[PDB]
Amino acid sequence: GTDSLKNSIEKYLKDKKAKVGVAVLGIEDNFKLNVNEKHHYPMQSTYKFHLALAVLDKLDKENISVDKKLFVKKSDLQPNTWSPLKDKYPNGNLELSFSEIIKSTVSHSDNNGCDILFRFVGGTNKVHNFISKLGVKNISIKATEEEMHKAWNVQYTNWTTPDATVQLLKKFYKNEILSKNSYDFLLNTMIETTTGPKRLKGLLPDGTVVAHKTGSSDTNNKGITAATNDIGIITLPNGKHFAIAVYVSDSSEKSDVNEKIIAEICKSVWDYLVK
Amino acid sequence: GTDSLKNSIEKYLKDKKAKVGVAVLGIEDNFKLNVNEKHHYPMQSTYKFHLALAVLDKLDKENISVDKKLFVKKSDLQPNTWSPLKDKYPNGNLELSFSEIIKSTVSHSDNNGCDILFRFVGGTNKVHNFISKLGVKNISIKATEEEMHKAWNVQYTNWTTPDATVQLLKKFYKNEILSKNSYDFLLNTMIETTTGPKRLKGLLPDGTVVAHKTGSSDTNNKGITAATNDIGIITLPNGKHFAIAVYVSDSSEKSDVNEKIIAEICKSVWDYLVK
Ligand SMILES: [Cl-]
Ligand SMILES: [Cl-]
Ligand SMILES: [Cl-]
Ligand SMILES: [Cl-]
Ligand code: NA
Ligand code: NA
Ligand code: NA
Ligand code: NA
Ligand code: NA
Ligand code: NA
Ligand code: NA
Ligand code: NA
Ligand code: NA
Ligand code: NA
Ligand code: NA
Ligand code: NA
Ligand code: NA
Ligand code: NA
Ligand code: NA
Ligand code: NA
Ligand code: NA
Ligand code: NA
Ligand code: NA
Ligand code: NA
Ligand code: NA
Ligand code: NA
Ligand code: NA
Ligand code: NA
Ligand code: NA
Ligand code: NA
Ligand code: NA
Ligand code: NA
Ligand code: NA
Ligand code: NA
Repeated sequence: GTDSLKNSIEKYLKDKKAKVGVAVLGIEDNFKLNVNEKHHYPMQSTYKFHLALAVLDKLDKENISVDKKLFVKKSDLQPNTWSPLKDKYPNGNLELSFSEIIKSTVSHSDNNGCDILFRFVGGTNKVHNFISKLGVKNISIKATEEEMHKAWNVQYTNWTTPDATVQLLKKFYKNEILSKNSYDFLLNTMIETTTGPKRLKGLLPDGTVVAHKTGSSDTNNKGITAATNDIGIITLPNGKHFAIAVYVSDSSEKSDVNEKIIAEICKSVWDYLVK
Repeated sequence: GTDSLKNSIEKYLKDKKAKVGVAVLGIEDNFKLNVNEKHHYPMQSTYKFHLALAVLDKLDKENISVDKKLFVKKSDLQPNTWSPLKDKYPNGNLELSFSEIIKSTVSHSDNNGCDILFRFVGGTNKVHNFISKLGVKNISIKATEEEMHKAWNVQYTNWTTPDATVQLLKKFYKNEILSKNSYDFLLNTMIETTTGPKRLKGLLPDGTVVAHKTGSSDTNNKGITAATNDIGIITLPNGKHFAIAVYVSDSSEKSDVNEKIIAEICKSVWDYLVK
């Protein structure tokens, strides 16, 4: 049962030198599991999901096609930051569709796409408020990728509880937030994600559908990796779904271990729910 | 003349809120210009040139083909760092040639490729020593990309004077360091660079050959961008060449201005040498 699954996860965590938050919520059925859920975990890129929700809601409500294009200045494409968009368009100064920018920001975790979209939607506060008004408490959106890059502690201002995340994922998956077509688009984009293949997906059967968004910090001079995260919705063999969010925070472990913590926890949940 | 060109550059710098180092050295002819050259400027990615020299020298001396392959672990491909290699191979755990890795590291400034190559060649000290033994003083190579990312000041341990850079570029261009074939390869790789198209290249005639390597820091909480750099060898219309290195350091200016400082300085030099 759920209590025994929870105990297994807690036992697994006993020798990991990290603070690990876990939440799970069934979509169709009533399953719920939380571990270490009352802490505030740094989100890193996982908040590009929240951002995409706010952007697609604005495009919906204002009747703006996702095929309309922003002018992306070269200055919008900062160097020495993770950015597949910048490598694809190294001169910048070009027109890119909201669709193209959202796909890169979500599926490929583009840091420059993220900030382009924050500027479009009206800033971090707009997104913070948007999420809060969906009725999901315990999420804080305060800093852009550029801002996070300026100073180590700024990432902690973009925080969440793990149960907030899965509450939000469930509202999403049930298409309670967006238009049908914007929902379909963001869901496809989340399944198309290419980052974190050894996180939630890592130990699940080949071809399992995992609609997800990763997040990753750097490491400080004390050996601490603030955030190694993955959040998403997984399709079970009988077509039902569960939302899961894992935050491996403030870790002294190497990256292979941090990813494996996510993969193993997810595999434990999968095995329980398929049984 | 050179003195008047120097005075023009110094006048140009008077209203820029940055500390800007410049050096120029003719390759075939005896031209020399230095501005603010006695400071120690953070290199950032420009030291991937030095790294490539050390790597290609090792491959030469040990008789290892550039087509031989390293196993690149997924852990070698860190997240949330600039890395076209990681976006191309998001699962990692694959065999990649030295050639492929060097091209990505130099032409596309890959941060993970850089560290893969530092590990191959035997670490930062090996590269530091290699450069020092070419007879070029005033270069310090101390920290990998991973190390720089851990703490703001670590980038300053990877420092250079601008005149050291052009001395090294000239030894290179005259094929005094490597085998003919490794020289040809690295030169092609430097012309193929796609980063910094609005730096040294920015205001030169379309199609000008510029074999170069950029470097870029992030910005801190005080608004300072430690490094915005570009170094290379430029072909004049009569087929002769000059080496140039520009380091825009500790800048309070926005990125468009920092890039423009490089472009304008280079254009001033170009205009003088073509006349
Ligand atoms: Cl592409
Ligand atoms: Cl929705
Ligand atoms: Cl490619
Ligand atoms: Cl050479
Ligand atoms: Na369910
Ligand atoms: Na439920
Ligand atoms: Na609990
Ligand atoms: Na909670
Ligand atoms: Na376009
Ligand atoms: Na994309
Ligand atoms: Na950015
Ligand atoms: Na909230
Ligand atoms: Na931060
Ligand atoms: Na909560
Ligand atoms: Na995926
Ligand atoms: Na994936
Ligand atoms: Na995953
Ligand atoms: Na720890
Ligand atoms: Na760590
Ligand atoms: Na010359
Ligand atoms: Na000279
Ligand atoms: Na001088
Ligand atoms: Na000097
Ligand atoms: Na290969
Ligand atoms: Na490449
Ligand atoms: Na790296
Ligand atoms: Na030296
Ligand atoms: Na640094
Ligand atoms: Na020197
Ligand atoms: Na180039
Ligand atoms: Na270029
Ligand atoms: Na350039
Ligand atoms: Na300054
Ligand atoms: Na600045």
